[PDB]
Amino acid sequence: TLAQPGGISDPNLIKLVNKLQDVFTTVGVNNPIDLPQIVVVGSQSSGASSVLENIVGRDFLPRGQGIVTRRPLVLQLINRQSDERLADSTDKAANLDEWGEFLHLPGQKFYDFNKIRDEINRETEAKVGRNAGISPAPINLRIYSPHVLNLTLVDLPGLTRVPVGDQPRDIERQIRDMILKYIQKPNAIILAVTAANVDLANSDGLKLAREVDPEGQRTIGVLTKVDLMDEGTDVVDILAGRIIPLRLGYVPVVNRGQRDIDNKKPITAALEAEKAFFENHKAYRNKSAYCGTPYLARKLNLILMMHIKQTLPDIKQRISSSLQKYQQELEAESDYTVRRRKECQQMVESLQRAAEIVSQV
Amino acid sequence: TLAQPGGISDPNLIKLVNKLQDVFTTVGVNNPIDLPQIVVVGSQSSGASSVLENIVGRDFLPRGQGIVTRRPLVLQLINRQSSDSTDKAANLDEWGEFLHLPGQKFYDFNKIRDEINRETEAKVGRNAGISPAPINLRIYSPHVLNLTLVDLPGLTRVPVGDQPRDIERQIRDMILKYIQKPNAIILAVTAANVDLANSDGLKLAREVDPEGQRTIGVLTKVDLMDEGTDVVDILAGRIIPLRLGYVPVVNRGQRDIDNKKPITAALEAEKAFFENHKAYRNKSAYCGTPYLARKLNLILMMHIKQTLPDIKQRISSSLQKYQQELEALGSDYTVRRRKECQQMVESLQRAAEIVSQV
Ligand SMILES: Nc1nc2c(ncn2[C@@H]2O[C@H](COP(=O)(O)OP(=O)(O)CP(=O)(O)O)[C@@H](O)[C@H]2O)c(=O)[nH]1
Ligand SMILES: Nc1nc2c(ncn2[C@@H]2O[C@H](COP(=O)(O)OP(=O)(O)CP(=O)(O)O)[C@@H](O)[C@H]2O)c(=O)[nH]1
Ligand SMILES: [Mg+2]
Ligand SMILES: [Mg+2]
Repeated sequence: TLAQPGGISDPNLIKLVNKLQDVFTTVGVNNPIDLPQIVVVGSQSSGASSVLENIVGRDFLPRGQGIVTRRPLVLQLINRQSDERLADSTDKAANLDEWGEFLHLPGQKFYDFNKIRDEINRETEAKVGRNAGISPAPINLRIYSPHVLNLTLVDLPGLTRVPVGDQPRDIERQIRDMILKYIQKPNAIILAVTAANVDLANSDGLKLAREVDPEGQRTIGVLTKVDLMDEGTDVVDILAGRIIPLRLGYVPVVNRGQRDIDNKKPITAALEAEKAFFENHKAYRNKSAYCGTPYLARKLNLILMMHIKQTLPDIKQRISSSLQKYQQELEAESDYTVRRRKECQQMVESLQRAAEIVSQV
Repeated sequence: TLAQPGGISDPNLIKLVNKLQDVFTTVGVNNPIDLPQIVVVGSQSSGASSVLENIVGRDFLPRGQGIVTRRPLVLQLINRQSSDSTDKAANLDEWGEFLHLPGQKFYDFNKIRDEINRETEAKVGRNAGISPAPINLRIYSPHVLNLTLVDLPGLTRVPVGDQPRDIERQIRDMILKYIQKPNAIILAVTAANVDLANSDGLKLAREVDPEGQRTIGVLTKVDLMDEGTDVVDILAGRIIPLRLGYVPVVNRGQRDIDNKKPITAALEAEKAFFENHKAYRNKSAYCGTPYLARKLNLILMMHIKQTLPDIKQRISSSLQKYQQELEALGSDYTVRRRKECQQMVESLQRAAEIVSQV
């Protein structure tokens, strides 16, 4: 189950959105909650696909050596309330409440997230072959679950310097222009991913994020590969804010190495290895709870909570002003007058009830 | 001493060049030996300064964390036959002189290192500033060629400290100055712990050497790779191929630098790493500073030998001319003249002999 306390699929965050959708319906608004997209951006092989996969909480994105992500993967998470059909699933988490559908495969359902991964590899090769070609044409994936928000996440090819295989001379500009399409949207949280085993000032993720978000208002820095740093080096000076500071700060993570991927090590054991690495390192033992994938998921949870609560002032205003109106209108008699007193009274009670639910956030 | 068999300061290479230069000057023939400059280029913190240091064979370049090389270091190695130090290799035959300190001599290569740090701070301070103004260093030794080597600031993407918004273009323009020269070997330095497609060293090298004819890829930090990864596919030529190929190396890590580990122990650690690694054990002769040194030695040897046919031609045609003049003389003036022409013919014979041996 993709339910994960603390993260973007925190049960309380789902409960909050359902409660507000019930309020909006009774007060007569189409739900105005506009959740930002989450977009990962960095140099090629910074570990972007692994960071995005960890936020979703189940494996489905191709990860490996060489050039892997060669088309945008636009994932729509869609909230949907709810056996032989899982005969020869290889996915131990596979269940009838959660599946994927690809736009390019109408009516096919993937309960097995390994098959989602296989399909992303196949659809990539169908359009751009097996010699490093890249296309801006997105692969559109929807994932249905009772435990997710209505939210878009984007995985993107990494920025490169040197064309390989079938890539043209100007591949760097083409990947730069493809990425700007997704992060120029003011409603986009930019996860600027940089490998900790390169100097931060070489980060293409940070350079691009600073071009479109110079105030650093929707950019979180992610430092991958902290386990691969030269002995006695660390990212503490970056976390302490002394080097390219970001308003929203940086989170160091340790994802699976290529040996873990080849050994098919599961996400849960990878999360436990990451906790142990940070609790046992001299330099990260201090405030170790601010290290790792769970802290990045928490940062995102809080931003998403700020977006939902950002709507309440406007709503409190509309509730009280329509409450005042019906109370004034509410000052033997005709079929009209009796019916209208009843409708106005039913309305007053809903707006009281709505006002109560909004106060208790 | 800085003499190192197999590298750019191979004693046989020094002997050969001095012998030919003595011939050219004694017989009146233009010296065509034009040795390329050797220029290191890469991303900031790829390990460029350490690769250049290892080619010279004694420590003198600032290395460490953050932005370290912040001005060009143009080193002229100059061959010179001889007549309170903290440097155990210090000797009266080998010293450095900086243009900006005229007539000061540094026998202690630690002091050379200290002076590069001080002259860097004097012009661009201690908050990451960068200048294209070179620090000009000459190193005098009986054991070196007349050879120019250049260390350069790394290419960066994001300005830090005092750096201006357009620092990337300024560093790119400063580097192109040195590698646009067709007579430059480009050492494109890339950390092995990033995918080669991210190499700024290879991107810049490809702008001036698109055919990849004068570029050696150097892969540093092979000791820092993700467990079970290796650079074998790059060494096998299957990824951005270069005529002159790639050399993997392992330099001192920051802990080695903090512990002041000497160059000799670092070269022995590198040899053991490659002899003992699953992926490199059968190919260890193609690994390390010594293989990079050998590649450079061989290129230099090809340039010297490439000139000899043209030279043999000019020597014999000069010999033919003096022989014709001498046969013209066949009275105290006449006898002196016959002797001078005879002495001249013998020089060119002798010269022709010495060149044929090679
Ligand atoms: N040791 C270690 N290896 C990591 C880490 N994160 C990712 N890797 C390794 O880096 C490689 C790239 O992982 P990946 O998620 O595919 O990176 P990416 O940036 O998406 C690759 P592309 O840009 O081509 O899509 C894999 O070999 C993976 O195991 C990390 O935190 N630690
Ligand atoms: N483990 C390991 N660390 C390396 C390697 N080469 C260099 N380092 C480390 O990388 C850092 C940079 O080394 P340095 O030689 O100064 O690199 P650079 O590219 O010249 C730095 P700048 O671009 O700022 O001048 C130092 O901490 C050094 O010890 C290597 O092969 N292995
Ligand atoms: Mg990827
Ligand atoms: Mg340097």
